[PDB]
Amino acid sequence: AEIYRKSAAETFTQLEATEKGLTTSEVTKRQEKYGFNELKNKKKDPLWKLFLETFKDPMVIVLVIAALVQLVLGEVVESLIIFLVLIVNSIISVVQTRKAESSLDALREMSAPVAKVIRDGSKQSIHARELVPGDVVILDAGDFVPADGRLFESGSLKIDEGMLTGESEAVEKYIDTIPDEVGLGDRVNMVFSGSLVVYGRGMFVVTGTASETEIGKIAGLLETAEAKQTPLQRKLESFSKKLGLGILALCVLIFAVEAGRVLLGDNSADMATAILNAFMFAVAVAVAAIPEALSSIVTIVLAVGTNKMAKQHAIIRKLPAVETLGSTSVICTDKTGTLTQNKMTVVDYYLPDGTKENFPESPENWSEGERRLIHIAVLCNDSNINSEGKELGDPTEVALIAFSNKNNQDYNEIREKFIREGEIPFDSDRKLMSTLHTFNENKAMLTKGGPDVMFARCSYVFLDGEEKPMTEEILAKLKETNEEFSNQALRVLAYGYKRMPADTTELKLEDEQDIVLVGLTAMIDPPREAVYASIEESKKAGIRTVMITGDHKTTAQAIGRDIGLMDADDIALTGQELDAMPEEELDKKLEHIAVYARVSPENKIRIVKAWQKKGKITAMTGDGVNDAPALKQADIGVAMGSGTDVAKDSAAMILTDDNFVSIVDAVGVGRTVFDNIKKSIAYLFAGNLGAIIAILFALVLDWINPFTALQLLFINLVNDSLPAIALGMEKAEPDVMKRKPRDINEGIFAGGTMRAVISRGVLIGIAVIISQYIGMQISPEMSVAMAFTTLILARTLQTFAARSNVQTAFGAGFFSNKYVIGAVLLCFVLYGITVLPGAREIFSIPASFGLHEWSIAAGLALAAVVMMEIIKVVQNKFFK
Ligand SMILES: [Ca+2]
Ligand SMILES: [Mg+2]
Repeated sequence: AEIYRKSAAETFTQLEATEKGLTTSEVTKRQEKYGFNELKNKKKDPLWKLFLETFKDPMVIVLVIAALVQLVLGEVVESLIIFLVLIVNSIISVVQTRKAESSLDALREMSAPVAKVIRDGSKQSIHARELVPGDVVILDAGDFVPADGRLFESGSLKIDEGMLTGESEAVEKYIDTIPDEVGLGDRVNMVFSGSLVVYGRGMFVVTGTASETEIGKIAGLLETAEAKQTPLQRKLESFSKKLGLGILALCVLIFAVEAGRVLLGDNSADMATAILNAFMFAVAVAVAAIPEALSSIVTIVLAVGTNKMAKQHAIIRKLPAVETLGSTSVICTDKTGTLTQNKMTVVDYYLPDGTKENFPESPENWSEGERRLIHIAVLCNDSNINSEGKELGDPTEVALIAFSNKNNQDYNEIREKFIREGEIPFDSDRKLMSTLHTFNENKAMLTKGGPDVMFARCSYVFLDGEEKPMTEEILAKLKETNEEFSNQALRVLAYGYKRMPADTTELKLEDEQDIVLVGLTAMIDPPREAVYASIEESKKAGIRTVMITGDHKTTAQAIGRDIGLMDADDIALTGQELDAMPEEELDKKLEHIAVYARVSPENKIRIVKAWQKKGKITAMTGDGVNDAPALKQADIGVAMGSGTDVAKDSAAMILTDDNFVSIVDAVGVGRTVFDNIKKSIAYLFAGNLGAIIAILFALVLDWINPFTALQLLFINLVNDSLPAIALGMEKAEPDVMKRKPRDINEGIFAGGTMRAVISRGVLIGIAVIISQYIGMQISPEMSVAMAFTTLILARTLQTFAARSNVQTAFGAGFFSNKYVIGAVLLCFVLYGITVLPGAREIFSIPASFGLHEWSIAAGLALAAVVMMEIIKVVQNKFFK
């Protein structure tokens, strides 16, 4: 910016320096007033018990204190079960919040940038945190540029600038003083901090050592510190406490028979302490109706979803948001590095004949000119693939070796067969590089370069025999094949094989005369193969996708056509067009275009804001600083595993393997988490209402109260904590995909839940009431005890089809979930122990043998379940 307009000498006039040396007379002083290089002193678990952290949501811990004031004066009377159920619920929550695995990789991402620099006229390797403005620092293909600056020494230099602004192909570097560019960085020819150099030699004056750097300026947009809530943070419990509190208001009128409420004589003049019993039954009813475990359910169902992503090399942070990827509808992407592999690979070879479209593997089934094209493509390289595959050197030569890997013929054998006989390394001004080798013991000249440069020098072409191209019908074919490749946006390279006569001396600068052309190699950064299926899965899932990248438009059109995103009927859209019209018309054209090219990091904010503004939950995936603002403005951010540490820290999802199908897997676990969180609470809410109507029906006819305070705590202990948690582990529901993303305008009150729990609660109420009326034969220990066991049996047995709203409890239901089987078994045996313990016998004193009517009561409980079963048939029938 601007620095480019002035020369390399005028730029340092403002910034005190001599471009060389910079003794400590200023370095030891002005660096402090200038500030330090690093921005990392910005933005960067206690777990003493961490159960207090869970003790901050609306609780019953204050309510349970009132239990002691009534439980005192009796050694066996005291009931601490309500106190101890909640602490156990927190214990499982905190241990499942730990997940036996922390948000690791926190120690993995270490920058530790080092720069080889000249201080006080001496050669050293000073830490990048100590670079001073105006400093003279050399560059090589073993590190990256540590600070923004202006180049002084220029030759055979290009850098991988695409990490911060998004050109897949590297940009060349040379000294220039063109003032009339924009300043994005695609042509400024200025070193931008953090960018990896390709190869060559670099030596530049360090202009900016501060947050003023372009990478630091990107963090200036990150500096806004945008903190928001989670889309599921809306709390229906706030309405539930209103309903629960209202029941308590009616509950003090439930015990209207008391002398203080009956307004009648014939009873004790004093109100007879039954208020405490009424108050005891009131809070016990209230704590039964209160979905206390619902808050604990949220943590457990989310933690396992994060744990499942940990086995897919998709470790994530910010646990409370994993269903967001399940609820998204539009996905923002980022061409460079995010879809492409950030590794240039040759995908199409063309020869003037070019008979074969796929390069044959075994050389025995090759073509005639294919050998020469490979030989020049393996010998005219400056890279090397070591025993691990380090790909040291320029990426284009790595693609040539990658081509040599396709045929299984390693480049090392040919490089060993003909080591070298002298060569002219590539220089920026003359885009050519020629290497001399031996063919059938005869010295041969091999030169490679740009397409049009060779088309000016393609004085011969050989595929079966060397001959003049007559500058027509073959040179035109080179023009049309170069043109279509440019239409495909491929950095096509042309290769030539010249017959050096007999003994060859050193190759002079002008030896590429009468160079016989071999063929053309077309290379382009290809998208990862994982994104092919990831789109067909997303396309059928009703999740729209848009690609945004600051690369050139021609590349943006080529990709997407290979992915299916491009409409193939309209031109792509560029960032400058957004400014041409108001943002409301941008919303109009937002849905009729899916590719955006040449967009600033701020241009990503406006589009991602518009997607959020239209009510669709958006997600941003990318690598590099050119994506950090969009990640935060998106309520869910996905950082590529190979991106800059700025991107990984800013976003909320990391894919260490750099896989892309994990996003679909993260979508699926997010959808299942929402269904589990929408069904686990549906089960407890439905059964809790069944208890309410049981009390309510006894009110209208003033039946004996059908429940006892000690058992309300017990049913809650066994049908509000364990079964709810187990249902949160519900198997992968049938076709969790193929469903359009859940509408964010609808809460848990959607038809799928309310139109089911309402019927579910009524069926419970009918069952328990029948038990009371059947139990009306004897009021004590028969009318009140018989109803308790039916509710416990009915409540814990209807979980069979509360496991899934699609799969039948028996037709498609099995012991698929060991958690629900264990929870069902544990609550069953625990109740079975406590019905015939021989020590307590809340049931009638005759227990475990006077079961002749316990069968019908148990059968009555199953009758509701089988009547609940036909509701499943109703779900699967046409009557819906
Ligand atoms: Ca409860
Ligand atoms: Mg990128």
